[PDB]
Amino acid sequence: HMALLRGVFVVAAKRTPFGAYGGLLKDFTATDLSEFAAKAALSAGKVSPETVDSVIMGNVLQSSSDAIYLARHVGLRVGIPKETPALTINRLCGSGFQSIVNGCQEICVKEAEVVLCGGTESMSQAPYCVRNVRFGTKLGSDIKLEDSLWVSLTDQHVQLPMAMTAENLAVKHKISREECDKYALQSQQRWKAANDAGYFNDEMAPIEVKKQTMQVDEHARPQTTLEQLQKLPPVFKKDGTVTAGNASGVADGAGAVIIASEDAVKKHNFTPLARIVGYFVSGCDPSIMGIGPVPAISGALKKAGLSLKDMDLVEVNEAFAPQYLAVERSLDLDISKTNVNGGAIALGHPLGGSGSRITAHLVHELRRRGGKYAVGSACIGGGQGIAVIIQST
Amino acid sequence: GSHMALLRGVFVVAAKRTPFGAYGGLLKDFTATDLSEFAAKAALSAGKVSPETVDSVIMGNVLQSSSDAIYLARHVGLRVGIPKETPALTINRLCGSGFQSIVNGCQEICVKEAEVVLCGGTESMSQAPYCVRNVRFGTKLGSDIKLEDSLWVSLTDQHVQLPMAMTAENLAVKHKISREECDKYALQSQQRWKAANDAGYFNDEMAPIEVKKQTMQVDEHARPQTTLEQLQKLPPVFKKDGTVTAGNASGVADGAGAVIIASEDAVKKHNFTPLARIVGYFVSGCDPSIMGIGPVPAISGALKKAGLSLKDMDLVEVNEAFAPQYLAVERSLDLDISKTNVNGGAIALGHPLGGSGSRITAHLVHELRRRGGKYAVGSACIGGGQGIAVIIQST
Ligand SMILES: CC(C)(COP(=O)(O)OP(=O)(O)OC[C@H]1O[C@@H](n2cnc3c(N)ncnc32)[C@H](O)[C@@H]1OP(=O)(O)O)[C@@H](O)C(=O)NCCC(=O)NCCS
Ligand SMILES: CC(C)(COP(=O)(O)OP(=O)(O)OC[C@H]1O[C@@H](n2cnc3c(N)ncnc32)[C@H](O)[C@@H]1OP(=O)(O)O)[C@@H](O)C(=O)NCCC(=O)NCCS
Repeated sequence: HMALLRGVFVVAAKRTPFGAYGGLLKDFTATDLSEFAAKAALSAGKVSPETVDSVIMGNVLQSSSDAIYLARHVGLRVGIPKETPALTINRLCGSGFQSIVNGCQEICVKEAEVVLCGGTESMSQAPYCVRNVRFGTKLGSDIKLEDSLWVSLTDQHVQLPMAMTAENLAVKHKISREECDKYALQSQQRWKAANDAGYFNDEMAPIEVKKQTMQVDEHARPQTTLEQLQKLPPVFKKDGTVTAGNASGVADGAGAVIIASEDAVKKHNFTPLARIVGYFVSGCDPSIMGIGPVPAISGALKKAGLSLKDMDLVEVNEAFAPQYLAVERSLDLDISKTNVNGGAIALGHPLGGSGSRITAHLVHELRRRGGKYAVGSACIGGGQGIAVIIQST
Repeated sequence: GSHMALLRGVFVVAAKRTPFGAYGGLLKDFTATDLSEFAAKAALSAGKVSPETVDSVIMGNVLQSSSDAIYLARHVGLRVGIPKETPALTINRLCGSGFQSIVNGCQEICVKEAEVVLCGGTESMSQAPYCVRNVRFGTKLGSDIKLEDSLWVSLTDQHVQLPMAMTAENLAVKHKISREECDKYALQSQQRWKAANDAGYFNDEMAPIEVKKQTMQVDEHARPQTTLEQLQKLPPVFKKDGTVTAGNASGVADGAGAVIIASEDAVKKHNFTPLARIVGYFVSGCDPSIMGIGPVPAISGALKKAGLSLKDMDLVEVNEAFAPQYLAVERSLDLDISKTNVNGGAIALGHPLGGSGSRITAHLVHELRRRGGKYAVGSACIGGGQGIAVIIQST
């Protein structure tokens, strides 16, 4: 058991609607999206920007001309003082959780009292890259306009597409194509029900788009049927389980979670929505990277002195239906408490943004349900997992 | 109060850095991942640190410059034999990144989430791609689509619309630093690099790399035949009558470093040989328009936390992003020039964005020990308006 050195409280948690690839948010940079979530979080928590001592943003694939400045530009844009530092981190799909981890660490070593911890991705803006042309070409060479997004979805250390790591898990854990499609349908249904009941209202940071207000996830396909899913072809493997219907969507979006020490909550009269009770990051076999949430969630629980049975809500990012199902079977997760309002298959997976959304959703949904504990997690390309546990306040 | 010690003792048990390659030079075919791997392997070997003891891998890298870049820290960890269970994080605090990975490592150690951390920094600027934007979803007849130079556009801070060099010209104006004073500093960096290199002062830190076969173990960008008269003839690159030229700005370069840090408990458990102890560090924001001043609040804050003063520093390093930028820092803190950037810096050997902080730390670790000194502080300005500083103590 290892408790955080200091109490750390979530005092605001907001996330943008998620846009489809080439959809309604395609002309916003990852920096813009992060800005929108951060502004909404500051406003929802009534957190003065002046109070923020550190800015940390998760972002995976640099996708704008100003990308290397992301965290700093977000901080300055939302009125946080110029003296406040700003860090951009990349733990791939875990990035939106990892910014919160880094924030907790800075608070716990007394280097910060209030941290803006976001995650963002614009996958629509991922550039094509022309490599190896600065210093001359050779007649007859095959120069590519390389799709930075598509090539980033293969782990070159094991030469596997992400989807093929998920197929590896389907084989290993005896998960059928049909089971994957049924899970995919359930994510669409659960997203639809949640959306229509208002369960995304508190977390949602609406964005004005070219003028209309976007406040609904664009990728979701609430008219999906099992029959439709059954007809889709496997995309990556003959007779494979992974289709365009049961993989997470490519998407654009961001979130922002503001965390504060107990001292800061008292000093500034913040309203805590949750407490961060623990977290854990683990490496795992890159060839089955999708299993990361298993050691991540187990380790986090162990450090917190809790068990799975104590979790009222579990979130496992829906990178691929078979990937999620392998995690579910390995931990014996209770499906009535896991991804209760849908996930990335329905609303997409903006790489750096998903951890922030999942955390924001857990914070508000845990409170709505009157529950005590929740844990959010994601697998990470390259072979890692991350998990963050919250407790209601 | 202002004083603050690290929660746990954190020791440097290895510190290595690659030779730095020129833009389009000897290391141009190595990815930032490859370069980091070479530094990390060398550090593991020099510290006799078994890869199995490493609990976390943290790498600074600024501009993604290879098709595998988003995986960089993880690939480095796996390539050097660190267990698959060990996590891996890539961070970007721009030019401060190579210091920042060490800061993150210190934090993880101090909250007992790690005992031994591989903290590196790397950049391949030679590999920065051209980017084609806005063509996924159709084009419009008559639009002006660019093969955008990702490196060049990244050297302008779009929040204030200033090239990095122009923020340095802002400092030259503000602090009354002349073109001639800048060129004299630049000459001194070349001279100091040359003397250090020839005396063997980079030997302990150096992680040689086999290139196309020869062993590269000397910084490629350095121009030891530089004279003041040569520098005087160069034109200002960014501003009419400006101070900044190609001769007194840091070079574009490729290179990496690796610093392995360990808790006191790990040093004792594994019988590591500490080279230094991390005493303190600090990161501050500052005005983006004069981002080059970042080392001033960063160094001041770190010293304040550590209960030390500038007079206690046997060595000071301020990354030489631009001569006028460095000189504005020197004048603001009244640095002792006989103890500051003593063996040259980025004007001579170049500035691989993510790699410089790792090299500076590594150099301080070995040079402090060589001098028999007690304390050193390394620092860098950070595009966007930040600064970072790390203070070490000899063991
Ligand atoms: C699988 C993948 C390649 C598909 O991308 P895509 O082809 O642009 O996806 P689309 O939305 O265009 O769907 C393609 C087809 O499936 C159909 N389809 C998808 N979902 C459907 C649904 N729920 N119901 C009915 N049809 C559906 C689409 O309508 C389309 O058919 P059509 O062109 O005949 O109309 C992409 O989503 C992917 O790789 N996602 C995972 C990203 C990832 O790896 N992230 C990191 C995780 S670690
Ligand atoms: C200044 C800068 C644009 C110059 O790029 P560059 O012109 O390709 O650099 P070079 O090495 O080719 O030097 C250009 C010219 O100056 C000359 N030069 C440079 N240093 C010289 C020296 N020490 N003595 C004599 N000539 C020198 C070169 O010989 C060359 O002349 P040439 O055209 O006759 O061959 C580039 O180095 C830069 O932008 N550096 C800073 C990058 C940065 O901002 N990093 C982040 C810091 S915050």
